[PDB]
Amino acid sequence: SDDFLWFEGIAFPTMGFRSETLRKVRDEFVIRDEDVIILTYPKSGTNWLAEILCLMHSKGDAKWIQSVPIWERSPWVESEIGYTALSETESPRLFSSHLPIQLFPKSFFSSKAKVIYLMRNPRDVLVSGYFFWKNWKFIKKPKSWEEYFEWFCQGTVLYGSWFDHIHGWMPMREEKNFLLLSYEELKQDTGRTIEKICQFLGKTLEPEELNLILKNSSFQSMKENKMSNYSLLSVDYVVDKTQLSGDWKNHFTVAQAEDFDKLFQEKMADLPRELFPWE
Ligand SMILES: C[C@]12CC[C@H](O)C[C@@H]1CC[C@@H]1[C@@H]2CC[C@]2(C)C(=O)CC[C@@H]12
Repeated sequence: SDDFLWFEGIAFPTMGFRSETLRKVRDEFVIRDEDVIILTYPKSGTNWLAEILCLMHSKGDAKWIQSVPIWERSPWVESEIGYTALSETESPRLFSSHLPIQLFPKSFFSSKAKVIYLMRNPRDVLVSGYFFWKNWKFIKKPKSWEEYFEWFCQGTVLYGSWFDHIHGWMPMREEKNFLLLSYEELKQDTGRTIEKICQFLGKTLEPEELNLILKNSSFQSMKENKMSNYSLLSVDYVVDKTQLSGDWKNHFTVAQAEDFDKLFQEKMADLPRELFPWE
């Protein structure tokens, strides 16, 4: 039946989600000014950012971060457990969300809460997305990477158009409660970033703590996490236990990348070029 949980014109996973809830989230859910949400189009960096911040509160000690699945560390409001937990939870609070602007709880535009929106080069999101979602149980699947490429360049995928999703919050980049990051700068120099974060979030830590943090927060340490990699995720969620590679240039065919360039051009043309590190 459909193969996707359609809500408000947007594809959602069947398992672990619920329309009533996606609504119990927009015209019902209550956001506090002392809340933290990592805003991300799926497969853009959430897990990392999540760990980083998680490290903040733990001030380096990766003990916690290690023995707790991220969905628990930073729940997804939109999701059942996410909502279920988030609500029966004490403040302050931190959570993730892939929701496009228009689906985000209205109670946020009133409050002053702090939201971080880590944006990532779409081409790499397309790839990572592909492999990941093709191994996700109970949802339409592309018969071919050429097909997934088609789906993505039209939005016809989970959580809608990445273009859309971006165009949606960019106009909100200037608020004092919205910090816009990007994959590039989170990798090409994890230092700055962490600064802007603790800064924007309004926090400081010992030097020997910012030390311990930096350690457990660089790519390696990250792409080596048995939590930030899901690991022990119900086999019902994934089609293959092992699947649990490469840069978008190792995946985009020359024509594709080409077509995809005329795409970003036309589509993003109404925005500041400076807005995208990646070429
Ligand atoms: C797909 C995803 C949100 C899009 C992410 O960047 C990839 C994440 C994998 C783990 C999923 C999560 C949505 C909510 C789920 C379904 C849960 O509640 C437990 C497993 C969770």
